[PDB]
Amino acid sequence: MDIDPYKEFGATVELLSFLPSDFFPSVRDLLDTAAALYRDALESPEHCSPHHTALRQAILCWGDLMTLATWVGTNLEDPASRDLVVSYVNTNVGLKFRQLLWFHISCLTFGRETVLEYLVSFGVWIRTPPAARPPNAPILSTL
Amino acid sequence: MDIDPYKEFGATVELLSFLPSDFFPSVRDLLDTAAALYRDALESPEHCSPHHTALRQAILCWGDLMTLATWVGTNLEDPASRDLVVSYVNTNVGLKFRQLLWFHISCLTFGRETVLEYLVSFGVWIRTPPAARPPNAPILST
Repeated sequence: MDIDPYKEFGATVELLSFLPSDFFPSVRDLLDTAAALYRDALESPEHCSPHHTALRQAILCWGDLMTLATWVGTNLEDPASRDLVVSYVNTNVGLKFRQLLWFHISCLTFGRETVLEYLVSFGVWIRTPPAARPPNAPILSTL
Repeated sequence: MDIDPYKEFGATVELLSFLPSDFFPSVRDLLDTAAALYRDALESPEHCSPHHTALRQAILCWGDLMTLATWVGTNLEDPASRDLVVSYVNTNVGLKFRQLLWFHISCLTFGRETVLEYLVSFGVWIRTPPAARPPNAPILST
């Protein structure tokens, strides 16, 4: 099975990938925001939306990945090995969850169509050579 | 926060962890079942349902844990211990994923409300002294 967590939401991992990694806030800040804005909806007995369903699982999944990453960390004696793992995470699952959390949280905040529009827009912008390609990259906004 | 992944589905962690562990098939069996019965729905662009969405996340989460655990194994252990971290994962959180995968795959196959009454009835069964519980433990079948 090849499942792309974005696809039922109108995007793909490639679409998210156009964005530079430093575009995304830390996982810690994203989780703080999810709490501050959607905690009750997230904890309630209603589906609310497919983003909430998706988000609920991502939040818990990240708790299992940190437990595993902390465990590996304590089981490595060599500080260079630890550093290797942390870099690997940061650049792989860690960025993956930054992207995924940012996406669902932004869809909830701005609306799914607005985020998808922005991602397409940014993807064509970033990929237009410097010469052309206006000075102002696209904006993400409630309007 | 405190999120119970079953609550939007009318269940709780407890309703599940209440059944015996031996009850839940292994992760590998559930994943193969999900592919065999639902691969197309799962890889498709429609939500299909809240169970499909939840099932996709669950499957991708286990895959994230496995990718992380395998990479550590292969690249930071001697070859003979390549599976060390995978094993730690299976032992530490294997059961909790087996319940989650079994619950959505089952609600997809039998319908949620049918799964719920099976869970409720197993708990009622088991909480009855083995004398009015006709060994007919209830089963999820047909």
